[PDB]
Amino acid sequence: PHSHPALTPEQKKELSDIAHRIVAPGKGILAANESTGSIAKRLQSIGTENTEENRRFYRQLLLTADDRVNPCIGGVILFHETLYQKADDGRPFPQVIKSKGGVVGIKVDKGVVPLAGTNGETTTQGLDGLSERCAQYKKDGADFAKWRCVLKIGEHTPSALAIMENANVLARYASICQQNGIVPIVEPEILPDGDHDLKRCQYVTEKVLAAVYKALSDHHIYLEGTLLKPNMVTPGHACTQKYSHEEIAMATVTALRRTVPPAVTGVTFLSGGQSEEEASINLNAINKCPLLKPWALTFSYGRALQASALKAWGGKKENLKAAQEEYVKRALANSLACQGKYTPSGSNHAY
Amino acid sequence: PHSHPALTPEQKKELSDIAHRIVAPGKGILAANESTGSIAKRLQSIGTENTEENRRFYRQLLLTADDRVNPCIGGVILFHETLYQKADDGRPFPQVIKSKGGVVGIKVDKGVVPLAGTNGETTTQGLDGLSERCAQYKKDGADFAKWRCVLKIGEHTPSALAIMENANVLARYASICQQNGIVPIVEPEILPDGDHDLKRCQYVTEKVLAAVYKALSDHHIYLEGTLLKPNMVTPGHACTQKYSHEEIAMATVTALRRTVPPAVTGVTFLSGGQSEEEASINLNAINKCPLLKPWALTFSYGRALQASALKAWGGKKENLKAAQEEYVKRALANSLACQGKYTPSSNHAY
Amino acid sequence: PHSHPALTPEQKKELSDIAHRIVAPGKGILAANESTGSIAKRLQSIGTENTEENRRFYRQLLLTADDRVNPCIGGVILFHETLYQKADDGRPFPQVIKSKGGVVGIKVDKGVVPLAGTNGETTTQGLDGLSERCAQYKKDGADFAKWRCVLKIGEHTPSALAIMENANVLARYASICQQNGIVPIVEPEILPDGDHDLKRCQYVTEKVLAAVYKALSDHHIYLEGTLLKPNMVTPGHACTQKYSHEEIAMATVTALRRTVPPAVTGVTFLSGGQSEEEASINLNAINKCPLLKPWALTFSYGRALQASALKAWGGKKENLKAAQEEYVKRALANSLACQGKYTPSSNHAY
Amino acid sequence: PHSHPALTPEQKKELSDIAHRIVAPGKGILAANESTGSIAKRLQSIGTENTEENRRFYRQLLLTADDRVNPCIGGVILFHETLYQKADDGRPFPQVIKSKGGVVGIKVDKGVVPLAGTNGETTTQGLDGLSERCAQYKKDGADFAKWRCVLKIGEHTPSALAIMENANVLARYASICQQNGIVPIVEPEILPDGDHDLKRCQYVTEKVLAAVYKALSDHHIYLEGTLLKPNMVTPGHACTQKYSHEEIAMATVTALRRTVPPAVTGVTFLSGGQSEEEASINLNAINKCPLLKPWALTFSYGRALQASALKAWGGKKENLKAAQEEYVKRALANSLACQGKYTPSGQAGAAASESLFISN
Repeated sequence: PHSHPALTPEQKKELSDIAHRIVAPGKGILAANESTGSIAKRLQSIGTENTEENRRFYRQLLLTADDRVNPCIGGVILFHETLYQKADDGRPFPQVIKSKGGVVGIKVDKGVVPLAGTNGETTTQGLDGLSERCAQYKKDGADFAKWRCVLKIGEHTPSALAIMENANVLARYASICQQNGIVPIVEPEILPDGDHDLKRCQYVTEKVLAAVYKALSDHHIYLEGTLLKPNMVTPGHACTQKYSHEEIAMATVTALRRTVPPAVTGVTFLSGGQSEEEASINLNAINKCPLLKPWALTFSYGRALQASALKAWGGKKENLKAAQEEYVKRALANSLACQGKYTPSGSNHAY
Repeated sequence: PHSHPALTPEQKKELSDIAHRIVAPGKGILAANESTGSIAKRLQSIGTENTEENRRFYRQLLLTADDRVNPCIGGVILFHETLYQKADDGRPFPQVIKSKGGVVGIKVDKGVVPLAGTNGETTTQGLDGLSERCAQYKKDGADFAKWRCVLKIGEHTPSALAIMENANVLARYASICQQNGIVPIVEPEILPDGDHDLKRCQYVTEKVLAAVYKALSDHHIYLEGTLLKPNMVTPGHACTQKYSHEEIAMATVTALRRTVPPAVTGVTFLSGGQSEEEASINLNAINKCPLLKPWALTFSYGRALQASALKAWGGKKENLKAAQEEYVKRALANSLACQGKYTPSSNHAY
Repeated sequence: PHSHPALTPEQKKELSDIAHRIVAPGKGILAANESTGSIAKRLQSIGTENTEENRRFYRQLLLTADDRVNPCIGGVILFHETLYQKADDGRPFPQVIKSKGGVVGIKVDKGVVPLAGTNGETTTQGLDGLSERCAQYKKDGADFAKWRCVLKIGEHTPSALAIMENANVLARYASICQQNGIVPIVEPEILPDGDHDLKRCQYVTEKVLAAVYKALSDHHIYLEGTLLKPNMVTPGHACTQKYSHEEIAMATVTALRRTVPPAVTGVTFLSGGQSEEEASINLNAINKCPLLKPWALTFSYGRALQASALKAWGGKKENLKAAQEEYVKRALANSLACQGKYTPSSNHAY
Repeated sequence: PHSHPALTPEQKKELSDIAHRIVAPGKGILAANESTGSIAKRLQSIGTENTEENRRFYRQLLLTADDRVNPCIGGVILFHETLYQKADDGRPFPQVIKSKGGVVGIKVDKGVVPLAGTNGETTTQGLDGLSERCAQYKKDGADFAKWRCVLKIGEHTPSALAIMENANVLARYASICQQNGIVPIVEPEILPDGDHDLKRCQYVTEKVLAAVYKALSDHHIYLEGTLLKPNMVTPGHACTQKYSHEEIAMATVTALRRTVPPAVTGVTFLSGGQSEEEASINLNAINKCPLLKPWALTFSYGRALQASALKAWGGKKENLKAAQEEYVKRALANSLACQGKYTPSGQAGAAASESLFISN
């Protein structure tokens, strides 16, 4: 019942200011933190060798897009490797990102691990030496981080243990980050896999987020200095019943309104497999939803921002312009979407 | 991880509509649910015998004030006895309240009890047969209820047990209420007793509300069909350090923003021993706080709406008009306060 | 992190002494606490009008059984009504029970209530005014009490809410009891209904008991002054796989060993629908189980001690001695069973 | 509410068999898993240079004591470095340990880290890549592991958060260990630091253990395949009120009886700064405590088994036999203590009476 301030007023101000700049009106996040193993399949989808130079060239392609993306990109999440690479002109990538008005982010978790005694459920590791890593990343230009936990809707999942454990590890990660001037993006992703319907996803999301915020509270997390990266509430991939973007928006916004304290600076949705256009339309519908929303509702897209660019590039240098144009187009669409101003041209009691 | 809908879309609508009517813009709650015991000292101070007729008369005095209070009062909380009494014109009090555009509320808890193994901490009882009681109160005109839990800031309080237990019982009470079409006002009051400062009260308030909402989630409570009746965040009653109404407002709004989901329809502050003017001024500063507030921030005052009316009445029938006049003045003042339109005459530090 | 003794050394000794007397070697509990409604079916099966007189006579029949039951019965659980009734010779039933060497117990819960948002799950009510009731019961002869929570094994049950809520209410009941010199029998019954197998029951029993004891710890419960009344670990009633009594014993003892602290004075198993002979044979196997058991493993049988007696009686006073003989036989059988001396004539797999 | 067996019957048998061998009647654990930074002051006190060779030598001194310790030592906890060192004869230490009938253990936690927002409280790290580390350690001779969590008694500690977080990480560590055939020793140490009395320590120990076992249940831990390494229940090191060995034993056994499920195979007490003689005497009293104890109550001493040895060695190779003799003496005494058959005479020596307490 006694307070022992985890953060000073100055530390809180820095964390809060960073969080707000990332999700400022019209801005979202480019999630380009795919690891070597993760970026492997993506590079082969266009028949390109998975070398460090090709990964540098590709990341450079996205980060050096023209000034049209500047007002669209509030932040860029990078993988460790990319944080220390440089553009052709010799500029460190984080410098490139900042010069264009973006805040630099760094993925810091070390992947999921199986939870014994569960039906294929996992938790996420990466807390060991995390404080030292955050201190170093901060010094090297990063101001926010990302940690991904994965939950799955199934027969007996997410289980009580999976929910409690993932919620608890996120809080620890958030706690260590804030001690080092790093704004933590809390990502409790509920996979869309399965034949469950919209209300099932909404129910689970509601229970997951309630657990997440109780954990953050127990660990004394400064919410104004954090961001939330949740899945949108949608039916399962194999769901037979069809839903409109308006229903997906209502279910998503309702789930958030029932669990996310208004103190949380912003919600940056993951695209989780949605097509580029689908992810944009949904985000737009979410922002159009006729319910009060006390936090910024924007994007933190990986696939939803890179699909076309990757394809347009094909691993050929001559395609650089064509590839960047594709990325710029998605950046613009989503910039409008997080403001509910997107257009193809450019009963809540039932929830 | 499986849903078994506690409420149908129809029941949700009913609860949500009720909650919104109670806290509609510029409206607040008159808490006149004092038991014979708590009202005892009130009437005693004014040398008035605590009879059933005197209590009926006094309640009548408040409930029948002129229409000027209509836009100020969204709801009135009554004690069992009063829910079944009638005004001089034969009109039962619930009807009197409704005809004035107010929703009828009923106190349902059965008081605090001691938690063994704690330093004077308590939990609250009253769950036994609560479902049948709610169904009957609903039939008799009540659309919302009140249940009060009490927590205290001390050397070792509130303890983990007290927070968890009080949070859990509030959830049980809320669950049973919603099953009977009654909007539950969740009241986790943290007493102002003690010499702790503003930051301490904010800390404890944040921890208690986080516990309350996690409990309500575990029990499948429909937040849109509930109201929150918390203490404002203020320094202890005996704190040597002094603060401004703006600091109290900032502390209060910050604590709420960090713990109360936007889905909660409204927050109805208890006065907790504050003077009538102080309660209105703080409520005003709260609504003027330069932070986003996704819920109505109004009042559910007992003492802060009756202090002057009770003294003006003095137990004399010929002082009826004068007594009501004082109540109206406080109703008007607070109606303006919950909108930030009342005039008596660096948030990172929180 | 700071202690505020819920009990004094004297209060502890009293509770521990009572708890130990009830489960002394060779002794068990006769659960005769059926309410008018729960005993209705039983009386109907024998075409006997459910009147206070017939109930009084039936209870008298059991309580006045000959001295052979004395070393078999350490305690007797009564329903409120019976605690205040007298034998034909005028002796109050509590006095009759005590004159035969038994401790008097009383049921104090007020039945189960539905938990909104769950698949037919429940919690139990009865805390309101419990302290006052316990003090009164203590004064009137009772030294221990019983409170029944009910959980069910199903596709989604018991849920996290049900397990948590039932464990918490059991802890509240336990605390209140100990504050009044009453030994609480904690009964978290997991129904045998369903087609689940033995390992499913064991898993669920382990999870429920782990929850029960964490709750008792959180509420500062003096374990040495309590008793546990759990279900034995068995397959569901509709399960098609067959098991031996040795397997039921191994699963039951393994589950208890993994969750019940050694400090718990005793485990008094409910018969939960098992026949008289089955309940005795299982209790026997449980006591002969190779594993080390730090607590007494006896009975707290209702149906398993009355089946044959109720039938031999048929509501006919002429069958008094025939009926009592049946009860006496089961009392003797179970006394031997709780010692592993009854005869009707790879633990890593758990 | 549905089961998904974390372990097969075979895995359970292997884990249970290991746990029982470590705490078999009369047997205890030698805790020699001090890190270079930890064993630094130890070697410093005896003017011994903290080199890898000196550490290797000192560990060999303990591990190669004569056969009299065989019946006394059920297990030996080692530090990563030592697990891969060899004795003068070329034999890997794990083999030396096994040849003497002991089980090899390995310390796997990566130390304590501060819990933000608390009054100097910590949690412990070391879960990253623990699964792979355990599989490797297993292949290299280790059959059990140790992970240390540290809690402190104070005005506001241990806090609800510290208790919950530490109990949770211990459970994660135990879950990963059991998945790799490694028996985890759960160590939730409540420091003796402070002026609190006996009942205060008992109260805190009871709350901490209840939290630890609830977490272990939540994480589906096989208790029979685990060991508990707790602090004995004693007054604070600065407490004015004095207590007898019988009272300490009573408080300790009572705390354990109210929280530790009978399924737990054994409790291996940490000496926590107690002198060698004090640790042995208390363990003896604990085993003679009248109350029923469904689990083996033995030792897992670090300081309490090495105090006299270190002093007798002094870094001098010529004092090998002298040093080992002191170790053997403490091992024999504790072997009897964990059987409630220890009765000091007066020859222990001033080194076995010195307070091995170290503030934090």
